[PDB]
Amino acid sequence: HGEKSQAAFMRMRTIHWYDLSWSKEKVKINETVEIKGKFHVFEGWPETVDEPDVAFLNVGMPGPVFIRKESYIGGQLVPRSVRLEIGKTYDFRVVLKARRPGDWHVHTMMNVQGGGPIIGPGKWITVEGSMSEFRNPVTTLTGQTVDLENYNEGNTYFWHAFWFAIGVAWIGYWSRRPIFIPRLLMVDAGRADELVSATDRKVAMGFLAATILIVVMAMSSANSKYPITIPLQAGTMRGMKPLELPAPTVSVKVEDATYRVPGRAMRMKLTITNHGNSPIRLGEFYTASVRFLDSDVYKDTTGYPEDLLAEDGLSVSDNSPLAPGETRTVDVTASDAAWEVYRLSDIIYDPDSRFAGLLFFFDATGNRQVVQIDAPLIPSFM
Amino acid sequence: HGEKSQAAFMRMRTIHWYDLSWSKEKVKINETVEIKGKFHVFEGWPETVDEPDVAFLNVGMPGPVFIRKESYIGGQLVPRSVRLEIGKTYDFRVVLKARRPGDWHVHTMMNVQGGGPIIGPGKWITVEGSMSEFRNPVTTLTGQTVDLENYNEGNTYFWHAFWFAIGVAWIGYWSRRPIFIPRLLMVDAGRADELVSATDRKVAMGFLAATILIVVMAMSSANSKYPITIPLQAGTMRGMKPLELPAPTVSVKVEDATYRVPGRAMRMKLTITNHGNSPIRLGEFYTASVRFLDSDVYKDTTGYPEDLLAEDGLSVSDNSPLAPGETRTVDVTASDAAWEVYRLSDIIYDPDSRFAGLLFFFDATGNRQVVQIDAPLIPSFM
Amino acid sequence: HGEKSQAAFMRMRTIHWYDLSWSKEKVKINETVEIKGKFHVFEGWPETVDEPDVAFLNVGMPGPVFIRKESYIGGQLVPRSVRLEIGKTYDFRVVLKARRPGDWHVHTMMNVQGGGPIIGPGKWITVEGSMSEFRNPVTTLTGQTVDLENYNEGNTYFWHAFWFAIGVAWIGYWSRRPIFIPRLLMVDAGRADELVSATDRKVAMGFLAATILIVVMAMSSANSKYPITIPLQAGTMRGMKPLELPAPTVSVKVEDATYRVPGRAMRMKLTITNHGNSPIRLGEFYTASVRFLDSDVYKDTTGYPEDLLAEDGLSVSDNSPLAPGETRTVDVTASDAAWEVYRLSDIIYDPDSRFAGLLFFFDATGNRQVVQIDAPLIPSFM
Ligand SMILES: CCCCCCC/C=C/CCCCCCCC(=O)OC[C@H](COP(=O)(O)OCCN)OC(=O)CCCCCCCCCCCCCCC
Ligand SMILES: CCCCCCC/C=C/CCCCCCCC(=O)OC[C@H](COP(=O)(O)OCCN)OC(=O)CCCCCCCCCCCCCCC
Ligand SMILES: CCCCCCC/C=C/CCCCCCCC(=O)OC[C@H](COP(=O)(O)OCCN)OC(=O)CCCCCCCCCCCCCCC
Ligand SMILES: CCCCCCC/C=C/CCCCCCCC(=O)OC[C@H](COP(=O)(O)OCCN)OC(=O)CCCCCCCCCCCCCCC
Ligand SMILES: CCCCCCC/C=C/CCCCCCCC(=O)OC[C@H](COP(=O)(O)OCCN)OC(=O)CCCCCCCCCCCCCCC
Ligand SMILES: CCCCCCC/C=C/CCCCCCCC(=O)OC[C@H](COP(=O)(O)OCCN)OC(=O)CCCCCCCCCCCCCCC
Ligand SMILES: CCCCCCC/C=C\CCCCCCCC(=O)OC[C@H](COP(=O)(O)OCCN)OC(=O)CCCCCCCCCCCCCCC
Ligand SMILES: CCCCCCC/C=C\CCCCCCCC(=O)OC[C@H](COP(=O)(O)OCCN)OC(=O)CCCCCCCCCCCCCCC
Ligand SMILES: CCCCCCC/C=C\CCCCCCCC(=O)OC[C@H](COP(=O)(O)OCCN)OC(=O)CCCCCCCCCCCCCCC
Ligand SMILES: [Cu+2]
Ligand SMILES: [Cu+2]
Ligand SMILES: [Cu+2]
Ligand SMILES: [Cu+2]
Ligand SMILES: [Cu+2]
Ligand SMILES: [Cu+2]
Repeated sequence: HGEKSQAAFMRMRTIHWYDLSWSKEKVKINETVEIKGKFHVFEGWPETVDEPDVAFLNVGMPGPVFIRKESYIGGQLVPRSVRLEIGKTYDFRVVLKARRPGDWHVHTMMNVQGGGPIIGPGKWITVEGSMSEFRNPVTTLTGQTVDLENYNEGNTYFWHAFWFAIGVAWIGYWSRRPIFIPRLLMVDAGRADELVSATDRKVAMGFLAATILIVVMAMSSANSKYPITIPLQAGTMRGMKPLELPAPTVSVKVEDATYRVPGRAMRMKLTITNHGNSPIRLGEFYTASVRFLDSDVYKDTTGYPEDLLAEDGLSVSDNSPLAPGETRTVDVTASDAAWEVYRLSDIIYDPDSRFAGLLFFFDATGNRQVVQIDAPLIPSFM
Repeated sequence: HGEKSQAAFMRMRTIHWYDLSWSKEKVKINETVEIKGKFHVFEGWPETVDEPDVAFLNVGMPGPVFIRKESYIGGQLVPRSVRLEIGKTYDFRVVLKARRPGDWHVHTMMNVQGGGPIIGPGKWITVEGSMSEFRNPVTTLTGQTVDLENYNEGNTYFWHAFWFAIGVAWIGYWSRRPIFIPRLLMVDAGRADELVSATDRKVAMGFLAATILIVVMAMSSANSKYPITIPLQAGTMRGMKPLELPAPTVSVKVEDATYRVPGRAMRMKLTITNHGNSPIRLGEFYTASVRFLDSDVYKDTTGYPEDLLAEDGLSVSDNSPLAPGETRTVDVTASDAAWEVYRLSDIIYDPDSRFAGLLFFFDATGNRQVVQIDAPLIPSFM
Repeated sequence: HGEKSQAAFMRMRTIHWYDLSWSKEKVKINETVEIKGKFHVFEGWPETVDEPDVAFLNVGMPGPVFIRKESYIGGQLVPRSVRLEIGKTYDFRVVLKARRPGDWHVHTMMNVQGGGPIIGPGKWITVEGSMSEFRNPVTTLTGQTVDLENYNEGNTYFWHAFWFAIGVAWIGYWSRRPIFIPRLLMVDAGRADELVSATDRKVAMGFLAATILIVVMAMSSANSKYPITIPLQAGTMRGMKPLELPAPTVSVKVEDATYRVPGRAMRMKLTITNHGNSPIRLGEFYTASVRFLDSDVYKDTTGYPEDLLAEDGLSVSDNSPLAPGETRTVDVTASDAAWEVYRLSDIIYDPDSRFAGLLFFFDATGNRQVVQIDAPLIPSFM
C-alpha cells in the first residue's frame, strides 16, 4: 500500500524488480517465508531522487506482523544501509518469520536517502495461529539465550516506575499544604520567606543527595551485572556485488510511445534487431510492477500478484520468430485495468512524461533475454 | 561576447569545441541556420567549477535575435538540462530560426550549474529582412495551430487591465473625499468612527464578494475553455550517448611550456611518439577557441571565425613526417595577436598557471588524430 | 604520534601503505631523506569519511624539524591538494631536508577533506648538527636567489614597528593630560566641548592625512620595487596516474575472523585458491601499519619500524606450497603486542566491528602477490 499515490513516472524510472518467488503463500506462526528476486537500477535516474549511495532494503507491511529474520543483497547480509550503483542488477533475498495472524499484503522495497520509498510488487500472505505462540530466541556472545519479545521489559518497568514514584513523592510532599492562592497572596504581601522552612531545606538536600547516590549506585550495579557491552552498530556497507548478466543479443529502439488519456492502455512502435540467440519473440512488457504478457509466447508460473499480472495484455502486431538479424518494426499494445487501477494513467499530471520498462524475449529453447527501454510518453486526446 | 573577461586558465581547462560548421553565413527572416560540432570535457576539471552533472546547451547572442528551433546532444533532443561525464566527447547540433535583422555574433555555450558560462567560438551571422515577417507556428495536441509571437497576449492584457481597473475603482471610491490631513485630525481627535459609514461597509462587502465570485467564475470558465492542460515539463536528462573515438596512435609529452609576459606567443617542448598510422605531422594547436595552424600541413575550409584562426601561428622546429615509432622532441611556438586580443596573456593574474589544449596530427592520406595535452605554464620575464 | 587514539576500524578500513623505503636513518643538517612507497585506497571506504576527492599528501612530525623539499604522487609533483579514486593504488615519494637536530618520529600521511588524518607507519630518524647551519635557497624567476629562513623578515619588522609607533604616538599625544576621572566629570557636567581644542582638531587632521599619504606612497614604492608579482597558486590537481598492478592469481575468502577481548591476537579461517603463479605460501598479513610475518616464508629487509614489525606473528595452520588450483582452508593467527600497544584491541569500542588488511603470497621464485581481504571481526569473551 502507498504506490498508487506515487507519481507514475517516478515509479517507472527508479528500480525494476524482475523474477520473484515466494516460498509459501500460507504460513503458520513462527514459520519462515522467503522472498527472492532481482532488482535493476534505471540508468536515467530522476534528478529529484538522490543517487542510491545510501539505500536500505526494507519490507513493506502494516507493521511487525512479520519479523525480518534476515536480508541479503548479492548473497551478503545487509542489516545496515548499503550503496548501490546506477545501471546495475542485484539479487535480493529476504527471510521473514510470521508473528501475527491475518491476511497481509507484503512488498519488497528500497528506501533511498534523499529520495523516499521505492515499493515493489505486493503479495497477499495468510498467517494462521495465535500471536501468543510467537517466540524470538537470540543467543548472545556471553552464552545467554533470551527471548526478544519480553527481554528487559521488567527492568524498564521497574526503573521507570521507581523514578516516577520518586517524582510523585517530591510533588506530594509540597502538595499537602495550600498550593496556589494563599501562597500567591503571601508572596505578593512580602511573606515569601515564611513559605519555606529549615525542614523543607533539609528534605530538598536529602532528595538531591539520594537522587545522585541512587543514580551512581544503579550505574555501578548495571556495569557489574553486564560487564561486556558494545555500542550500537551502524554504518553504510559498500562493495555490494552486482550481477554479471549476458548483454542482450537483442536491440530495441522506441520510435513512438503514446497513451489515450481517457484510456486504459499504452501503445508503442518498436524496431527490434536480433543479434543471434536464434529466432526470438516478445513475451512480456514490465512497466511499474505491472507485467503485460503475450500468452502465446510466455506464461507466468510464479504466483505473480494477479492484480499486477495481465496474462494477455501484450498485443504485438507481428510476434513471429524474429530470425537472427531481422529488423522488424512492430506496434505493441499494453492493455489492462491495472493501468488505471495502479494509476499509471496519472502520468498526465506528471511534470515529466517519459516512461521506462523491461521487455523479455524468448527463443524456441526458452532462453530469455532482457532488454531495457526508455522513451517519452505522449498522451492522445483526439 | 563575455569570454575575454573570463580567466584564461578556466577557458583553457573546461570544454574544448573542435570541428564546427555553420550551414549559412547570411540568412533571411524565418530561415534556419544549423551549427554542428564536437565538444570534449577536459579530464582535469577545475575544482571551483562543479562537475557537469547538470549542464544546459545554450546559444550566446544579445537576445532573441534568433529562436532556438532545436538542440541535439548526441542525436537526442535536449530541451532540458543534461548530465555530462568528465573526459568524454559529444556531438552537438543546434538549429536556430532568424527573427531580427542585423549582424549577430552567435556562440555555442555550455551553462554548467555551480560553474557558470562556458562560451565557445563566436561567428558573425547577418540576418536580412523585417522583424514583422517572423512567424512561430506551433501545433498543439488538441488540434490547434497557434503563433507563439502573439498567442494569449490579448487575454493577458484584458485580465491585467480588468484587475487594475478594479483596484483603481476601489481606491477612487475613497479618493473622492478629503484624504490625509482632515482624516488624520479626526482620528487624533477621537472621531475615527465617523470616518466610515454603513454605506462604506456595504461597499466593502460587495467588493469582497464580487472579487471572490469573479475569481471563481473566471477559473471555471478557463477550465471549461481549456479542459486539457499539463504541468510545466522539467527535469535533468541522463544517459547522453558520447562519441566512441579512435584512441590516438600518437603520444605527446609536454616537457616545458613557457610564455613571455610582455608577449604575444607561447612556446612548448614536446616529445611525440608515433604508434603507427603512417608518418604523421602536427597541423594545429587549439587552446581557448584560438586555433594555431601550420599552413604546410593543414588549411581550414570551414569558415572558422578569422579573429580566432591563426593560419600560420604554429611554428614546429622539425615538422617532418614522424615515421611510425620515431620519438622526436620538438619546440613548438604558437604565435598570434588573438593571444593578447582574447586576453590569454592574462594567465599572469590567474591563481592557477596551468594550460590545456588539443593537437591535431595528419598523415599523408589526410587522416586526423586528436591528442590532448595539459601542463603548467611558466611566464618568462627576462 | 596520534594514530593509537584513532578508532581501530577507521585505521583498518581507510588507506593501506605497503612496501616503503627510507634512504637514510641518520642525516646531517641540510641533508635530504627520501621516503618512497605505495598506498592503496580501500574499496569499502567508511561512510563518515568523505571520499578522497580532495586529499593532501602530508608529513607527520612535531613541526618543521624537516622541510618538505618535494612530494610526488605517481611521479607528479603535488604541492596542492589532489583527487584520489577509491580502490586504486598509487606510488608516492617524499624528499625532506633536515632542519633541526634530534630524534624525530616521521610518518607519511594522507589528509582527507571531510575525513581527517590518515597516518602511516612512523620511523625514527636522527638529525645531527646545528640548526644555525640550515639554509633554504630559492631562485626566483626575476633572477634573484634568496634564503627563505630570513627573507623579508626585516621589512616586516620595520613596517610593523613603524605602524605600532604611529599608534603609540597617537595614544600618547592624548595621554599627556588627565585621562579618566576629570574628563568623565567634565563630560557629566556638560563641559565636553572644552576637552577638545582647535589644535587637537588640526593634529587629528594631520594624522589622518599623513596616514593616507604614507599608505599610498608605501604601496607605490612596493609596486616599483617588485613590478612582477603573481597571486597565491591554489587548486585541486586531478588526473593522478594510478598503478596498473597484476590482478592476484590468488583468491582468498574469509570464512570467520575473531579476537579474544582480553586478548593480544586475532584469528581467521581463510579459503585460498591458487589460480597459477606456481605453488604459493602466505608470508605476511598487514592490518593497521602492523605487519605480521611468517619467518619461514618471508623476512623484512627494509628497516620497517620494529614496534610495528612482528617477524613471527603469522601462524598458518598449514603453510605448505599451495599447488596452483589447491583450495585449502587454513586457520591463520596474527599475534603481537602491537595489537594491544597500537590499541587495535579497542575495536571493542568501535560502532563498526569490521576489519580490512593485506595478505602477501610468495612463490618459490620469490614473486609476490597482494590479496585484499575484508570481513567483520567478532570478539570472543568465553
Ligand atoms: C492521577 C492524577 C493525575 C495526574 C497526576 C500528575 C502529577 C501528580 C500530581 C499530584 C500528586 C500529589 C497528590 C496530592 C497531594 C496529596 C495530599 O495532600 O493528600 C491529602 C489531601 C490534602 O488534605 P486536605 O487539604 O485536608 O484535603 C483536600 C483534599 N481532600 O486530602 C485528600 O483527601 C486527598 C486529595 C489528594 C489526592 C490526589 C492524588 C492524585 C495524584 C497521584 C496520581 C499518580 C499517578 C500519576 C500519573 C497520572
Ligand atoms: C566541581 C566543582 C563543584 C561545583 C561548584 C559548586 C559547588 C557548591 C558548593 C556550595 C557553595 C555554597 C555554600 C554552601 C556551604 C556549605 C554547604 O553545603 O551548605 C549547605 C548549602 C546551603 O547553604 P548554607 O547552609 O547557607 O551554607 C553555609 C554553610 N552550611 O546547601 C547546599 O550546598 C545544597 C544542599 C546540601 C548539600 C548536601 C549534599 C547534597 C548535594 C551534593 C551531592 C552529595 C552526594 C554525592 C553522591 C556521591
Ligand atoms: C496616473 C496617475 C499616477 C498613478 C496612479 C496610481 C494609483 C491611483 C491613484 C488615484 C486614483 C483615484 C483618482 C482620484 C480620485 C478621483 C476624484 O475624486 O476625482 C474628482 C476630484 C476630486 O474632487 P474635488 O475635491 O472637488 O477636486 C479636487 C481635485 N480637482 O476632482 C478633480 O477635478 C479630479 C482630480 C483627480 C484626478 C486624478 C486621477 C489620476 C489617477 C488615475 C490613474 C490611473 C492609471 C494608473 C497607473 C498610472
Ligand atoms: C472555513 C471557515 C470559515 C472561516 C471562519 C471565519 C468566518 C467568519 C464569519 C463571520 C463572523 C463575524 C460575525 C459576522 C456575523 C454575520 C455577518 O456576516 O455579518 C456581517 C459582517 C459584519 O459583522 P456584523 O454585521 O456586526 O455581524 C452581526 C450580524 N450581521 O461582515 C462580514 O462578515 C464581512 C462582510 C459581509 C460578508 C458578505 C459575504 C462576502 C464575503 C464572503 C464571500 C461570499 C461569496 C462567496 C463566493 C462564492
Ligand atoms: C609597556 C606598556 C604596556 C602596554 C602599552 C600599550 C599601549 C600604550 C599605552 C600608553 C602609551 C602612552 C604613554 C603614556 C603617556 C606619556 C606621558 O604623558 O608621559 C609623561 C607622564 C605624564 O606626566 P605627569 O602627569 O606629570 O606624570 C604622571 C606619571 N608620572 O609622566 C611620566 O613620568 C611618565 C609616565 C608614563 C609612562 C608610560 C609609558 C608606557 C607606554 C609605552 C609602551 C610601548 C610598548 C607597547 C607594547 C607593550
Ligand atoms: C568619494 C566621495 C568622498 C566621500 C564623501 C565625504 C567627503 C567629506 C567631505 C567633508 C564634508 C564636511 C564639511 C567640511 C568642509 C571642508 C573641510 O574639509 O573642513 C574641515 C573638516 C571639519 O569641518 P569644518 O572645519 O567645520 O568645515 C567647514 C569648512 N572647513 O574636517 C575634515 O574634513 C576632516 C579633517 C580635515 C581634512 C584634511 C584632509 C585629510 C583627510 C583626507 C585625506 C587627504 C589626503 C589624501 C591623500 C592623497
Ligand atoms: C518510591 C519510593 C518513595 C521514597 C519515599 C522517601 C521519603 C521521602 C521524604 C520523607 C520526608 C520526611 C521529612 C521529615 C522532616 C520533618 C522535620 O523537619 O522534622 C524536624 C526535624 C528535627 O530533626 P532534629 O533531629 O532536631 O535535627 C536533625 C538531627 N537530629 O528537622 C529536620 O531537619 C529533619 C530532617 C529529616 C528529613 C527527612 C527526609 C529524607 C527523605 C529521603 C527519602 C529517600 C528516598 C527513598 C530511598 C529508597
Ligand atoms: C473595471 C470595472 C469597474 C467596476 C465598477 C463597479 C462599481 C463599484 C462601486 C459602486 C459604488 C456604489 C455605492 C453605493 C452606496 C451608496 C449608499 O450607501 O446609498 C445608501 C444605500 C441605501 O440603500 P437601501 O435600499 O436603503 O438599503 C439597502 C437595500 N435597499 O445604502 C446601501 O447600503 C447601498 C449599498 C450599495 C452598494 C453598491 C456597491 C456595489 C459595487 C460592486 C461593483 C461590482 C464590480 C463590477 C462588476 C463587473
Ligand atoms: C613613528 C614616528 C613618530 C612620528 C611622530 C609625529 C609627530 C606627531 C605629532 C606632533 C604633534 C604636534 C602638535 C602641535 C600643535 C600645537 C598647537 O596647536 O599649536 C598652536 C598652533 C598655532 O599655529 P599657527 O601658526 O598660529 O596656525 C597654523 C598656521 N600658522 O595651532 C595649530 O593648529 C598647529 C598645528 C600643528 C599640528 C602638528 C601635528 C602634525 C603631526 C604629524 C606627524 C607626522 C607623522 C610622522 C611622519 C613620518
Ligand atoms: Cu500493499
Ligand atoms: Cu531497470
Ligand atoms: Cu560574441
Ligand atoms: Cu578536451
Ligand atoms: Cu609518530
Ligand atoms: Cu587497501
